Amino acid sequence: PKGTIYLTFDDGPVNASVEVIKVLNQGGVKATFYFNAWHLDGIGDENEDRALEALKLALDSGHIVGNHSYDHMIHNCVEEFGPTSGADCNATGNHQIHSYQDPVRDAASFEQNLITLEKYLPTIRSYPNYKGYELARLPYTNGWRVTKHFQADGLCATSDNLKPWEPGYVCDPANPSNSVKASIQVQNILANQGYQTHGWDVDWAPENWGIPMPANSLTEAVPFLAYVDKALNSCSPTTIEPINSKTQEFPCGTPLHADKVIVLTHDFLFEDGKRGMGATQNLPKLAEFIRIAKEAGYVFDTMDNYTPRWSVGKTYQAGEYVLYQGVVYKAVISHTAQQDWAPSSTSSLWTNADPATNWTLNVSYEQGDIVNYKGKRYLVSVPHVSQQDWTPDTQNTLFTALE
Amino acid sequence: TPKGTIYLTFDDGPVNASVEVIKVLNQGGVKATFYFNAWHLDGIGDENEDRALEALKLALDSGHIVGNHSYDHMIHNCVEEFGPTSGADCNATGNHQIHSYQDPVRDAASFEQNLITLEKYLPTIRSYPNYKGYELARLPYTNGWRVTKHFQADGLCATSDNLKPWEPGYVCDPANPSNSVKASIQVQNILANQGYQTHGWDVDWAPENWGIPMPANSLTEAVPFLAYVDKALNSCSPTTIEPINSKTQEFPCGTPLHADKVIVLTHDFLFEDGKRGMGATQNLPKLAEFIRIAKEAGYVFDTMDNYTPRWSVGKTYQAGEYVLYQGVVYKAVISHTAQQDWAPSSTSSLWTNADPATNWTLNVSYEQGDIVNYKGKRYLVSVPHVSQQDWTPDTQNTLFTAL
Ligand SMILES: CC(=O)N[C@@H]1[C@@H](O)[C@H](O)[C@@H](CO)O[C@@H]1O
Ligand SMILES: CC(=O)N[C@@H]1[C@@H](O)[C@H](O)[C@@H](CO)O[C@@H]1O
Ligand code: NA
Ligand code: NA
Repeated sequence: PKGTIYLTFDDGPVNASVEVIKVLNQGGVKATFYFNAWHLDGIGDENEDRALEALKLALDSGHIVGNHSYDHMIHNCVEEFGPTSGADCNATGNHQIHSYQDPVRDAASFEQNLITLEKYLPTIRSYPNYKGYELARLPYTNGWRVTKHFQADGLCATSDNLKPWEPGYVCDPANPSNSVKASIQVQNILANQGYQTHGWDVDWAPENWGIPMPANSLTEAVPFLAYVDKALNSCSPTTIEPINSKTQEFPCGTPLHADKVIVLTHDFLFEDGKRGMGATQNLPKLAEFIRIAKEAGYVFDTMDNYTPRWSVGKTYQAGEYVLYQGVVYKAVISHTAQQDWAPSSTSSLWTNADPATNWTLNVSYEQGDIVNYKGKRYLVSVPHVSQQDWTPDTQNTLFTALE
Repeated sequence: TPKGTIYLTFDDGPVNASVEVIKVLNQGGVKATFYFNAWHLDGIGDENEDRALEALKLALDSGHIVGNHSYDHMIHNCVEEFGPTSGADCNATGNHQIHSYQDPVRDAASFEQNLITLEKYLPTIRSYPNYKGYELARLPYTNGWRVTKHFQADGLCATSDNLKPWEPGYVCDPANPSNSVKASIQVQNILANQGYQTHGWDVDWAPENWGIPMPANSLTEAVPFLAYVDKALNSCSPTTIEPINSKTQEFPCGTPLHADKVIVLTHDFLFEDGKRGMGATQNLPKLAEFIRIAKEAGYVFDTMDNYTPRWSVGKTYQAGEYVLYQGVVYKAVISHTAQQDWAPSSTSSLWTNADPATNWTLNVSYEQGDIVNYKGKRYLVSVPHVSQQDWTPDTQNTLFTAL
């Protein structure tokens, strides 16, 4: 394959999701849906009476479900959150303003999302493709928590002052908005709960938002495939437009990102409704894109595999990353994986490389890392692999407590 | 070798009384397990609880294990509508044990809300290895157990649909339990599928007389309570315990994991000078003395994270022995000595997953008649076997029979 494409759909489950899923199924591909469960409560200001049906269909069809937060941070778009808050924020269009405030409350939205999903579909944890507690993506934000050495934020994703299209819009990555700072904290809080978060390389969106029925201008399949070709191995998270979609410090050439393109789009762009005739005009674009992308040599995969699963029989080079039972690991020495030699907290063959900050066992800590342990912060003074006896509060030759 | 292992477990914190309890534990040189209800942090649990957050921090900093007792102790099922006054309202009626469990999905959800609230008031809590809020739980009112695949049992008269156990005409039929009890059984199962273990108790350190105006005063004295512990050692107390609503009728008497162990249940608020009596003045000395004389008698104290012994390299295990590893229960396949690189996992040849859960899972030894959930459907295990990736219930209609 010349590459791997990860189709990722945000903001479902809504009525529009149903036909999208069927197009994916007809195309013989799996995708990842980052869901907001407020649609299940009927307060997300979309056609969403089939929300539960859509959730069931995505899961029964084998697509991966991940976590986009319960309400898409709309509680930060309004004064008091309630059943009309989606409509109100849609009225004002202030989604990108003050999007993140209290990072603790905002992170908690991701856990509430789990509660609501498991309320409406009590059997959801019986699905191996339910990944709501492992894979997340922040609203508005092209941010990444993939490995210890693959993390980067969307430094101008959201704003404190005014929406980005306007004269005088200021974006300083070195001194980001309050909303962006808070969102960075949200990322860290999720990573410490074991989440990975992923941004995107290309955004399948209206070419022109100013025309009537803007959804109709979704990029046609042929030129969209052109965008994907251009993104392939080109660190497009740094070059993408608009500015609020950029990942300024994305680690270009990082090994896990090679030969891969993550596509972001939205289920709601594919319905005939308030944004245009998205079903009529866009379902065929999705279908054709899948076909021509395969013709060109691409294969489609899902985000649970973006970090490849540890696999018995495969030989690994030192430095390579795998995902095993939800945890990221990096090979310590080159070897061939065998049944009893899986990654773990005690394996000599692997170290834990989750994108987290809480002190953890079997991590290869580097000079300058800061970890949290029993409510305090510690600076790593000497590189080493962590172990049970070497806790930060008892190893002053390895850690120094910060103020 | 020690006479046995005692597990001190305190329920219904964190409250003011918890602080001095913790200090006594520390002076006694022991660790305990606190099953907390986080509503006290919100100041609506109708206790003296302005120091709730102080008590939580102290418990964790002191190395005690924090487990999950649900957010509101199911008080939402004691009143028509849950709110800031419900704790008080339920204490007025004394109907805690009636209709205690109703909608098991909502009730289970209270355990996850508990995590949100704990991680709200103490945002650093996940940096404590002794925070086990997402791994260890205990149901309100209920001597019920989800420990391993072959160590689970319910409190079949723990809660009632009408009368309380002491009221005339009250009937307990374990063979046809109350609707409240049936709901609680489903709650146990939901939690198990989220990776929780739940544990009941062997002895309950409580008023010897609830009919006086200061019942806390009659808490069993240290010496006779130690006599209760001796009595409970290896004698299947959960079956013989009184009152009837504290029984675990089908507890697996003699099960190896319970050998030479006694779990003590008590409550932080029994050690308070307050509405229940002079608990701090009279009972803190009882606790302190108990610890001292128990140790003198040859007992050692441990916590519930070790009740199922943690896997440790260099230790020898026998076929059928259980360990806990990274929060997951495993059962040894053959006699062997644990090595660094050979840890229990989903692919190990030396171990099988033996979590007390019902969702289909890799590397589990399934018995005939087991019922597993998979992608929203239920399946009877028709052919006992050890599960593997290629033998999913939806593709294996000889091993499994759809229900
Ligand atoms: C112009 C447009 O389609 N905006 C939508 C908004 O309506 C929606 O509530 C939000 C969360 O789903 O996503 C986007 O910001
Ligand atoms: C008699 C007594 O102390 N009952 C308490 C009740 O007051 C409390 O609200 C509940 C939850 O903490 O636990 C017990 O049922
Ligand atoms: Na993870
Ligand atoms: Na567990």
